[PDB]
Amino acid sequence: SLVMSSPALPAFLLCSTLLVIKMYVVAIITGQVRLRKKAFANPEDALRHGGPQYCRSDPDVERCLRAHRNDMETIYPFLFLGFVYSFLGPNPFVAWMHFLVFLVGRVAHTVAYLGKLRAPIRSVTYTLAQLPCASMALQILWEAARHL
Amino acid sequence: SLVMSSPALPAFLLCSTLLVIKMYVVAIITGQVRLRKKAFANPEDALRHGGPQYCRSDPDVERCLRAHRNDMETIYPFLFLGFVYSFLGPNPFVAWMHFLVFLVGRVAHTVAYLGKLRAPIRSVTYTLAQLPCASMALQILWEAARHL
Amino acid sequence: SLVMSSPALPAFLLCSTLLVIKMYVVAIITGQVRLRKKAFANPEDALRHGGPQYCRSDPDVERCLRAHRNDMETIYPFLFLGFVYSFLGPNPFVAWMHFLVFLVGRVAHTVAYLGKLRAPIRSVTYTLAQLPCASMALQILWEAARHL
Ligand SMILES: O=C(Nc1nc(-c2ccccc2)cs1)c1ccccc1Cl
Ligand SMILES: O=C(Nc1nc(-c2ccccc2)cs1)c1ccccc1Cl
Ligand SMILES: O=C(Nc1nc(-c2ccccc2)cs1)c1ccccc1Cl
Ligand SMILES: CCCCCCCCO[C@@H]1O[C@H](CO)[C@@H](O)[C@H](O)[C@H]1O
Ligand SMILES: CCCCCCCCO[C@@H]1O[C@H](CO)[C@@H](O)[C@H](O)[C@H]1O
Ligand SMILES: CCCCCCCCO[C@@H]1O[C@H](CO)[C@@H](O)[C@H](O)[C@H]1O
Ligand SMILES: N[C@@H](CCC(=O)N[C@@H](CS)C(=O)NCC(=O)O)C(=O)O
Ligand SMILES: N[C@@H](CCC(=O)N[C@@H](CS)C(=O)NCC(=O)O)C(=O)O
Ligand SMILES: N[C@@H](CCC(=O)N[C@@H](CS)C(=O)NCC(=O)O)C(=O)O
Ligand SMILES: CCCCCCO[C@@H]1O[C@H](CO)[C@@H](O)[C@H](O)[C@H]1O
Ligand SMILES: CCCCCCO[C@@H]1O[C@H](CO)[C@@H](O)[C@H](O)[C@H]1O
Ligand SMILES: CCCCCCO[C@@H]1O[C@H](CO)[C@@H](O)[C@H](O)[C@H]1O
Repeated sequence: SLVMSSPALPAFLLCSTLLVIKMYVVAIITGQVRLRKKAFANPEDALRHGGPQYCRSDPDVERCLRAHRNDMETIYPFLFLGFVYSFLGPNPFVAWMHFLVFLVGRVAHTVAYLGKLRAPIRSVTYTLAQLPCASMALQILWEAARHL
Repeated sequence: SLVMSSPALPAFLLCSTLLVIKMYVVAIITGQVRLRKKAFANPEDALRHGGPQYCRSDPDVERCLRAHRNDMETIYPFLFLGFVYSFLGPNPFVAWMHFLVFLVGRVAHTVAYLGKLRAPIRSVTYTLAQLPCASMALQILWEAARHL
Repeated sequence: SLVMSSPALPAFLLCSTLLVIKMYVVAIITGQVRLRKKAFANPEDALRHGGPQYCRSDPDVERCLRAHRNDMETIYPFLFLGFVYSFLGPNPFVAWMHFLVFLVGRVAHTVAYLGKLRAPIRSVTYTLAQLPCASMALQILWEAARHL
């Protein structure tokens, strides 16, 4: 199998795919909150679900969208950086630690965001998860630059 | 050519690139709507196009942005999942079906969103397109986990 | 090293990673602006930083978010297109020009956006950067289609 193209690749693919699924979970929750709070973004949606007054914003829906947006600001870059990093021959354990810190940090971020946990819990989880991303980015820079 | 690295790869690259172009089409439409409705996000844009009163929101511009945002929530994960999936040796026809369902579902989603089609047309197209994504995600999980 | 899988790959990886770092810079600036202007998205953040009145929108924060959103609309597609394009055996110099135009255009875009530069400076930088993306997309289409 091509999953074994590099020793770190299976771990990367596991963590990344779990994170994509975690984003889908946020999308599912968003839809459920819209229905429960009757807060739809579009007049055509609202008319199907009780009337035009239900085309409206809701703080919980907005919170869900912020969590999803933050995921797009952070998880998408990881999908790129982690994939490339997997092929740079990093120490297997060190690579695992990079991926695990990101996975744990981001799952915790979503829990802290949607669960409305006190500050600075969410901020800390964001910062923690960005650390391995910064690390991988710099490593890719050096490897790319030296092969120019 | 490296497009033939796997039997499913050409089909994946065709569908994905068409979807990226489809997102660019949404960006183009957004710009056109801003100009036609004179609804700009920035004061510097507004002053160039008639005066400060044109720094304002517009429902059609907001709708365009929602379509583009939903694309980012769905097409970007597909770019990752579909690429990885292409190298897992899936049945060529089965892989084609995954990619085609996503392509058709997402093009239909944009038509339903921007065309303001009645509910639940847009919701159905979203759900249909997410099915092959869920399928690919699970397959990657099993392959990654078993190579740990 | 696997960075030399294709002659254009090192240049692509350099430009892409710099652009990811440039997006992280926007995220950092956004956080700094929120703190300076005391404009937080969440009640729990506001209570930590002076009181509930600081859960509020701010034009500079909104501008930062627009720059970041536009990055997600443009840089993320480049990460995909440029990676694939690197393996299609393009002329090394021509490939470098594609990547450099995108890098320069996007850095200029962020400067023009956050610096509130007069129209049409930002619009021009956006359009300039999209040109190599359109070019790569079409090239991938032809290569993918011909291998079906
Ligand atoms: O009405 C909604 N979804 C639906 N989805 C379906 C559906 C989707 C796939 C298969 C069958 C039915 C039938 S109504 C909806 C939910 C949240 C927000 C807005 C809307 Cl417009
Ligand atoms: O004025 C706008 N675009 C322009 N683009 C150009 C341009 C771009 C590339 C090459 C030449 C001219 C010249 S004015 C604009 C459109 C939608 C929203 C906001 C603005 Cl600020
Ligand atoms: O208060 C904030 N960040 C913090 N971050 C920390 C922190 C993060 C990582 C390690 C140590 C402390 C401690 S307070 C904050 C900033 C902008 C917006 C909202 C918030 Cl809630
Ligand atoms: C990967 C998806 C993570 C979902 C985590 C959701 C956390 C929900 O947690 C809930 O949050 C509520 C406030 O929103 C609180 O009132 C509840 O006490 C708490 O159980
Ligand atoms: C890939 C890009 C897809 C663009 C599809 C745009 C669909 C436009 O469709 C139009 O929608 C209008 C409402 O917005 C209706 O008034 C018109 O009858 C309809 O033609
Ligand atoms: C990659 C990150 C790029 C950051 C570029 C920030 C540009 C800041 O530039 C500043 O913009 C201010 C208005 O916002 C002006 O008042 C100042 O004159 C100008 O120096
Ligand atoms: N787009 C972010 C940029 C900075 C960021 O990601 N901050 C973290 C830690 S405070 C966060 O969780 N932001 C909340 C959010 O993006 O909604 C923002 O607006 O805050
Ligand atoms: N971010 C989405 C999450 C759920 C979702 O993607 N729903 C589909 C089917 S109702 C959709 O088209 N949402 C409209 C949108 O994202 O603007 C939302 O706010 O609705
Ligand atoms: N989502 C974009 C689509 C078009 C676009 O990307 N336009 C460029 C040139 S005017 C831009 O910088 N848009 C500002 C933005 O996205 O906030 C928009 O709303 O304008
Ligand atoms: C907030 C910034 C986090 C810093 C990440 C550190 O990242 C480290 O950078 C070093 C120098 O580039 C590298 O030698 C090392 O491999 C890398 O892990
Ligand atoms: C809404 C959830 C959609 C379900 C997608 C089904 O996806 C299927 O999952 C099976 C078990 O993991 C796999 O054996 C199979 O290859 C895959 O197509
Ligand atoms: C706004 C549209 C920009 C046009 C990009 C041009 O892109 C060009 O397209 C040609 C035909 O597909 C290709 O032969 C060529 O390799 C490519 O650079």
